[PDB]
Amino acid sequence: SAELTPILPFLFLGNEQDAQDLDTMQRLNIGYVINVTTHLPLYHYEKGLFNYKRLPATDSNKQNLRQYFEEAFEFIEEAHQCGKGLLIHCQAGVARSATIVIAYLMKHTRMTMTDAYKFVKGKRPIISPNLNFMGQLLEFEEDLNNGVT
Repeated sequence: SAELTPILPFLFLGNEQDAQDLDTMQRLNIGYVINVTTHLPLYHYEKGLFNYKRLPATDSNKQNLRQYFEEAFEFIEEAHQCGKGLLIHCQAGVARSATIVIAYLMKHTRMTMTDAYKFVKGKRPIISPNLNFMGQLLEFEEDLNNGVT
C-alpha cells in the first residue's frame, strides 16, 4: 500500500522515499513528521501542511539516540492526543527511527524490548543492525524497570 508502515493507528515508520509520498501521508491522516537525520530536508515543508521535528542524528557508531527519546515521545503524544498520525523516518534500514519507535513502545505500551522489537520487525522486516542502538535500548529498559527515566 505504502512503504510507509503503520505501527499504531497514530504512529508510522518509514525511510526517505516513504516520507516523500504526500498522497499517502494525507489518506492516513498523518499531521506530524519526525525526521531523524541532520542532512535531509523536511519533505513537503513549504506546503504548510505538517508539524515537524528534526532529530539531527548522524552517520555514527557512537550516535546517542537516548537523549532524544523523551522529546520524540512528546511530539508523538501531541499527534496522538489531537487525533492525528505521526510519521517518524530516517533513511534506508530505518535503524534510527526504528530505535525510537521501539523505545516509544517500551515506555508507553509496557512492551519488553525484545517484544517491542518483534512487533516492529513483524510489521517492517528490514531493520538494519545497530549494536550501539540496541545497547541504548537495553539501557533504557533497565531504566524503565527502576523508575528513573
